[PDB]
Amino acid sequence: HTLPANEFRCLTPEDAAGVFEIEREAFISVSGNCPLNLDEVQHFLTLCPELSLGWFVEGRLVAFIIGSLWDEERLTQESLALHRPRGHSAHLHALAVHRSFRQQGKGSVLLWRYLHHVGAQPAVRRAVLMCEDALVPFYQRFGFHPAGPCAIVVGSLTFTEMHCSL
Ligand SMILES: CC(C)(COP(=O)(O)OP(=O)(O)OC[C@H]1O[C@@H](n2cnc3c(N)ncnc32)[C@H](O)[C@@H]1OP(=O)(O)O)[C@@H](O)C(=O)NCCC(=O)NCCSCC(=O)NCCc1c[nH]c2ccc(Br)cc12
Ligand SMILES: [Mg+2]
Repeated sequence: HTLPANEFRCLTPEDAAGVFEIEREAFISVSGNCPLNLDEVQHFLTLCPELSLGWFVEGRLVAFIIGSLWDEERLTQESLALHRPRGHSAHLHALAVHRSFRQQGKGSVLLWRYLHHVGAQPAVRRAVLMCEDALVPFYQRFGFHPAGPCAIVVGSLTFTEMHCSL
């Protein structure tokens, strides 16, 4: 009978459109490319929805994290489009907050909830992601440790790999 003020839940393929719209402004508008295109988000939201998390305000998505499992120490080009069911690493492919809602704890809150949520599942022993040099200190506030240049290639941008033990 009503839209909740704030709702945190795992995503489903139907949320595919919403997340892509957020990415268009968060990533594409800034680099001409984005972590996951509509098909790649549907993919992960189909095989591993439990590895995703979204914040909805009044029925609209305002923040999300899309992940999958990985089974290797470091991230590689192929990990970009894979889900290793037997992996013990939660690979965060994308983390973004809607333009009109940034700078007010949302990202930090979603990330901590995500960490505990995924860390609830005993199989998952670690969380990994790629990030721009300027966000390294941000992720360190969460227990992540810089782990050198990430091997993954994307246009001309450079990334530092971050590893967090759960
Ligand atoms: C970074 C987030 C998620 C944080 O959300 P917020 O709700 O604003 O965070 P808050 O909890 O309010 O706190 C924000 C803190 O982070 C800092 N911060 C936020 N944005 C930035 C920025 N652009 N530069 C430096 N610091 C920043 C900020 O200063 C603040 O600290 P403060 O308290 O001292 O002011 C938000 O700004 C956002 O959605 N930005 C746009 C998307 C983004 O940058 N996502 C994260 C990237 S790392 C994780 C990730 O998804 N990596 C994939 C890599 C990748 C793959 N393919 C690609 C193609 C293109 C591009 Br480009 C990138 C890729
Ligand atoms: Mg060039």
